[PDB]
Amino acid sequence: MPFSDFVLALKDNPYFGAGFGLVGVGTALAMARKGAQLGLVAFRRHYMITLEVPARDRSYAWLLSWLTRHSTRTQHLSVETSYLQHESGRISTKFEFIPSPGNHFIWYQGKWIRVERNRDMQMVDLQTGTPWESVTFTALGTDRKVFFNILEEARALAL
Amino acid sequence: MPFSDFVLALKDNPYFGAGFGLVGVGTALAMARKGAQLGLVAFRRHYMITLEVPARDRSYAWLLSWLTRHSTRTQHLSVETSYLQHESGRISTKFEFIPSPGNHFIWYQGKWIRVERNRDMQMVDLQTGTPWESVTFTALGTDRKVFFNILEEARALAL
Repeated sequence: MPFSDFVLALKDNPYFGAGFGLVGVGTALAMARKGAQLGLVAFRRHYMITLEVPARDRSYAWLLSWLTRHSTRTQHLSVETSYLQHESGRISTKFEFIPSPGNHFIWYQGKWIRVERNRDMQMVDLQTGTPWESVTFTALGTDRKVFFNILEEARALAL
Repeated sequence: MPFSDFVLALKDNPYFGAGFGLVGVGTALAMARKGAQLGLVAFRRHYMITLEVPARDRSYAWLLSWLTRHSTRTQHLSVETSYLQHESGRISTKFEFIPSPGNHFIWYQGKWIRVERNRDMQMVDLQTGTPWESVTFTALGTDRKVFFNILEEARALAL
């Protein structure tokens, strides 16, 4: 009766049935969420192109300058000041404007490219003393030539 | 009656029975989840082959270059720039493209190998100043010769 009676009695308990149904619904929802995450990951892997550039690499500044030139009207941006006090008290200053951290959208060729400048606010880079930053380019398609052309243009502009 | 009456009275309480059944169902689900995790661990231990290469080891760069050569059409990738300003103002630049962090799939011999380049965003390596990175190769089977051949090919390509 600890097992035989309880198993059969709970079969006629509306509260127990409702609880079991709710638990099943929650489990199905969790499985659906996991499947949605897996599907998004697969879609990103098989139908998107990405280029991740860390701040350590020198292409970071070149790409940012190319972005700030190509997209003249960027509502969100940051500022980089070049200050140099030469001997004899000669001060040289110049404001270079750079895309701000966050999400930006540009139009290159006939593709909409999503630019992500993220600044991980967790550690500090030991070789620079600045937080770890990176820039990521995301686009729809399976051709990597767009990023190659963008990098080549940025390098040519920098040089 | 604090114990005798309460024990017998709760035996005829539909709400108490439903609650006990729900608690038992939850406990069974937790045991099932733990057993599933244990089974996955055992399956990984007894039917998979893995090779973990930390960023500190020199085989990391060789394996990444071998990957970027073998899989020419990698939609997801990162960039490594070799910049050297020689004396007399001579600037040498070259873009080396490397697989991006995440999951990648390659086809070597007749096996599908899962490549995992993970960048643990928690600490920073003291000897480099970069976050701790590693590459992991996973495949189905019990033969380690595939990874040995891959490492040998990467070393030969590097040298």
